[PDB]
Amino acid sequence: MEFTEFNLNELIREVYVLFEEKIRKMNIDFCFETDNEDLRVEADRTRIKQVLINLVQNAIEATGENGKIKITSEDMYTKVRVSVWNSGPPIPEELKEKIFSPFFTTKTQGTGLGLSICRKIIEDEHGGKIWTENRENGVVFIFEIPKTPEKR
Ligand SMILES: Nc1ncnc2c1ncn2[C@@H]1O[C@H](COP(=O)(O)OP(=O)(O)O)[C@@H](O)[C@H]1O
Ligand SMILES: [Mg+2]
Repeated sequence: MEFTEFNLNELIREVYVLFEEKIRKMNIDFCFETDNEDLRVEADRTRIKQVLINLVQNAIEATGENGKIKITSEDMYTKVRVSVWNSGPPIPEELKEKIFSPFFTTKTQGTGLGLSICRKIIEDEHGGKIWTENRENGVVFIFEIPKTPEKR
């Protein structure tokens, strides 16, 4: 795998632009917030981009027409945090780990791979954490990665 230094917010922009047309067609309200424009990490850019894509795809599918999506990025000094929130029904306790299992899906033509791929990339590849909470009238997926891979 290739690791590079890049601005994580520029990557989020790239993912927004990828989805921009779907978001418009579905009349989804998309919101973005950051506490540091210059959110630089050393990470596997293609794979982190894939995490963002998988989460944003799930958010669109969960929120549906006229829904709402918010992405927040936060500089936490030795690590960065990205949150992808959508308005929609909550995830029950009994599924909060199961949703990350390969092939688990509640969708008719679901792969059930989006989140298992996310977990592999964030946790195994980057040494980070990914989890979900129910917040407001919706669901947030949060990941954190170190700004630089942790020296052994
Ligand atoms: N934003 C979300 N809100 C509610 N449920 C979600 C969300 N994202 C994922 N899920 C649940 O996690 C399951 C697994 O997601 P994923 O691994 O991406 O597979 P797929 O999208 O193909 O079902 C989904 O089928 C859904 O039940
Ligand atoms: Mg998915």
